[PDB]
Amino acid sequence: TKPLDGINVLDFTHVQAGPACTQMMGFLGANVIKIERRGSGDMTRGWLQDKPNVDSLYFTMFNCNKRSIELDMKTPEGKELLEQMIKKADVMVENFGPGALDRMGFTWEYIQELNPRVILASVKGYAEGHANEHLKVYENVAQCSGGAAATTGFWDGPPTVSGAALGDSNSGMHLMIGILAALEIRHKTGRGQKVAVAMQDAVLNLVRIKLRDQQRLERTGILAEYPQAQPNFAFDRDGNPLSFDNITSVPRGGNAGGGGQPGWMLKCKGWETDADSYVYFTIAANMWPQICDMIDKPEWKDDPAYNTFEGRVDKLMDIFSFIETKFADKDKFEVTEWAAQYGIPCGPVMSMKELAHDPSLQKVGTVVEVVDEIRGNHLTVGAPFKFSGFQPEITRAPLLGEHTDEVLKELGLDDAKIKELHAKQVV
Amino acid sequence: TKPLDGINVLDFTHVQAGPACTQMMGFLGANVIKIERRGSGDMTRGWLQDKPNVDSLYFTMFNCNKRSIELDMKTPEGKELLEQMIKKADVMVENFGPGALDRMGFTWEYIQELNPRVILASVKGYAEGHANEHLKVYENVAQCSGGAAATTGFWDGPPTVSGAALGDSNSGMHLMIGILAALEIRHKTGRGQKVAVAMQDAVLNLVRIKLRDQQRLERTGILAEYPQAQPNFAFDRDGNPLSFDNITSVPRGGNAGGGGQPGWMLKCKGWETDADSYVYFTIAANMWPQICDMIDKPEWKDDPAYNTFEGRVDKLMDIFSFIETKFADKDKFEVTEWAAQYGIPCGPVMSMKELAHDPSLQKVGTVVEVVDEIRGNHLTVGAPFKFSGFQPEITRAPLLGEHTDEVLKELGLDDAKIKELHAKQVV
Ligand SMILES: *SCCNC(=O)CCNC(=O)[C@H](O)C(C)(C)COP(=O)(O)OP(=O)(O)OC[C@H]1O[C@@H](n2cnc3c(N)ncnc32)[C@H](O)[C@@H]1OP(=O)(O)O
Ligand SMILES: *SCCNC(=O)CCNC(=O)[C@H](O)C(C)(C)COP(=O)(O)OP(=O)(O)OC[C@H]1O[C@@H](n2cnc3c(N)ncnc32)[C@H](O)[C@@H]1OP(=O)(O)O
Ligand SMILES: [Cl-]
Ligand SMILES: [Cl-]
Ligand SMILES: [Cl-]
Ligand SMILES: [Mg+2]
Ligand SMILES: [Mg+2]
Repeated sequence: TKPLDGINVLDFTHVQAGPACTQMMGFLGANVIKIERRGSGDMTRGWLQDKPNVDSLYFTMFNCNKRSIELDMKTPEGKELLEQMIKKADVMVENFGPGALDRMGFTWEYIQELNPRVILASVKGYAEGHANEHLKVYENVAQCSGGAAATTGFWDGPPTVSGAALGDSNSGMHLMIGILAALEIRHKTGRGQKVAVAMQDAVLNLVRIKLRDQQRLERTGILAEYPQAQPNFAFDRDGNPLSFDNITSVPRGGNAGGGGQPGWMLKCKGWETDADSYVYFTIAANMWPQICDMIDKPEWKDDPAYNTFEGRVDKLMDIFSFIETKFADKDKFEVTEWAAQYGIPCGPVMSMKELAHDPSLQKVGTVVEVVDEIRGNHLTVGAPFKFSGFQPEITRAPLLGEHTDEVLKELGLDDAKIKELHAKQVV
Repeated sequence: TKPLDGINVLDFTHVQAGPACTQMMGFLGANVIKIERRGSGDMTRGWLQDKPNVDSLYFTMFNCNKRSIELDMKTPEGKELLEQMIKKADVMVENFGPGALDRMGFTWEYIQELNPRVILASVKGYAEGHANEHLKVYENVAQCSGGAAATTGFWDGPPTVSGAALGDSNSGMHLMIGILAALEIRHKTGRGQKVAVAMQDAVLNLVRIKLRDQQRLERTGILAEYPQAQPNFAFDRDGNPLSFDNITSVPRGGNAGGGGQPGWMLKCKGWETDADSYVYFTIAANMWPQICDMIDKPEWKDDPAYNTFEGRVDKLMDIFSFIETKFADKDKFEVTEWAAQYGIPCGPVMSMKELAHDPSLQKVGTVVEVVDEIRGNHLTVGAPFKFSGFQPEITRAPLLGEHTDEVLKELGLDDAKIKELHAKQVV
């Protein structure tokens, strides 16, 4: 019915990457038990709160479909409690620092002894065996490590961070592939495995297209689809010309097409006061006649200076600036509608306000209103994969330690034994 | 044992999103049969070739661990071949336009009729049910649709695309989670499902943090950690101080942290001639005196308006401007090690030439040199998930129609039938 019905997940994860993974597993039916430290819990509970003493949207948008237990794991009685939980678990997920889980006496070797079928899944900054294996890494450092910062932004500006979570959430989704892959192994062998994703590596996987460019750049000396390939277009902050004559590593291309065909971010009406009043407009090679029709340049259809990719290289940025002139009195939706008539790939820059209140995204289950009778309802992002015979049922994030007694009951413990654990301050 | 050994994948995909999913399935041991159009095949083959009449790096880096068959599906004998293949398939993957397989006679109900166990996996632009259900979307258009472009870049510049493939490869990785999930459903129900990932939703999943920020902004009217919330720092195009007074949708924050822990991108030695001579510097609350030890400012530990997040989030660009001054004579690696002495989270902007030839990444199998005896060797990105009981074996991408007869012989067709299919121009 739901993909991960009956999968028990022992969840040690905190902050963004790990919780993203286990929340999505939760959305697909997994039984997720969140192990948190006493008093404070996941640090996201108290970061960027919109209301004092209420769990922040940081926490609640990453921790739906979970239960929370409190546990001091650096105590003898906390360690025997884990062992019982590990024996019930199908998957153990963690994103502590590199040596953290081993130094608690729960090495992969010992975990295998406790439960032969359990999968250990971890997110790290860098892969095991890497020179930076032992480093603690945060979102933007991870983007810098994996090639994304170097290849994002403008030639005359700094390396630029992406607003998308290429380090954290991306690494969590990659780990989900790892976990589900290990579940498929287990069907054959009957044994669990260890799966690990480095944030640097998850970033690199998405920057594969720029490793393509690096090799083209080495082999040929030029990237013809880049703005710097147009003579006399790009300059540094001191007015020096930028060209591929002197470029040996993949440059920042502004709003160039990347893995798509050539494109640019073009202003629409009201761009001076509206930060998101833009479209992205693509010049696909086989759509040049249609573009010529749209912008009333019939003379450009038969001109070899304009009618091939190769002819347009010395003037592509001039072509985009001319096209942009046609959008000066039209908003982004009107431009997108106009382009659609011609079959030209083109779409608006959607603001976060526009996305948060879009009826379509709520219709399809991608933006979801979570019912939270304790904190008030909030929006979250649902499952991005849609299935023919399954619908996620998203439910609110747990309060700290809300299910501690509930899970101890399930472990076999009776009332008196729980009373002792509370008294010893282990839970 | 590899996770997807024995999984037959009937692969119709082209360009990036679809092929990234099936390649990665191939890396995990899947049997990927790439259906390609006679005489031309996947568009990437001729897309920015570095060598005339040799398959491009775009093709080779997205199509390793696959076999190629040429097939004319708009013929009666071709449809008969496809039906035999669909009966052997575990997963069918496509990124055609809406209704393409329907128009070839292969609706879902008919696929189910041929094979009740087969999974049909699709990438699309917008989710089924969306108002933009049929708009064409690729890479940067999808980045614009899902909120990433709006929230990436600078307040006084345009919405900015990520160099990371937030649209294409990210959707492909998300589809891989969907496919593995549908394989888990099948273990219980014994039936195949449809699973689909829309590019917009794949992008939205990674901008969950900005949907958090949009709700915070709506609820409180301000985002305290954003540059626009700092005392006279962000200036609009007209050279006047910015603030959240007229900001109702999540703005662009340049190189800010994007979470609970502030940061900025800082220049290192050689930045005027080396575009990637930078470090990212993160102020994490749990090592603030450590930063004060490195920066040699002991007055800020004692000062209450410097030692806490609430106190420090109005001196913020004043602090980064200061720290950058003493990286003036040091390269990014020297600066990173100098910070690492004090346990500070500081990391270098890695260029693509550094990443392409980094020994560590090749040691861990994240950057892999592919032995390609036909075209000459090339680099690619490997599997970002590392497993304890399994190693991917990456093999070169197929020539067009290289495995046609090999695949036909597996369907059980004789040498007479195969040679007349060539003569009939079906394969
Ligand atoms: S997506 C952005 C975050 N990046 C990652 O997910 C990458 C992996 N995570 C990390 O590198 C670190 O976890 C980061 C996120 C950098 C935070 O660093 P911390 O300073 O918080 O270091 P740890 O997370 O490893 O935690 C420190 C020690 O605390 C112990 N601990 C946690 N929870 C408990 C409980 N419940 N009970 C007892 N101890 C607990 C950890 O074991 C760890 O122990 P050390 O021995 O001190 O390492
Ligand atoms: S990372 C972002 C990357 N950006 C891009 O990819 C932008 C460029 N993309 C494109 O131009 C198109 O998306 C391409 C790659 C050309 C794919 O277009 P389609 O989705 O239409 O796929 P096809 O070109 O392969 O199909 C065209 C029509 O022909 C039918 N068809 C496909 N393959 C075959 C074979 N082997 N045999 C017979 N017929 C085949 C399709 O069903 C399709 O039919 P329509 O009914 O016209 O849709
Ligand atoms: Cl995230
Ligand atoms: Cl495109
Ligand atoms: Cl694609
Ligand atoms: Mg050069
Ligand atoms: Mg006209």
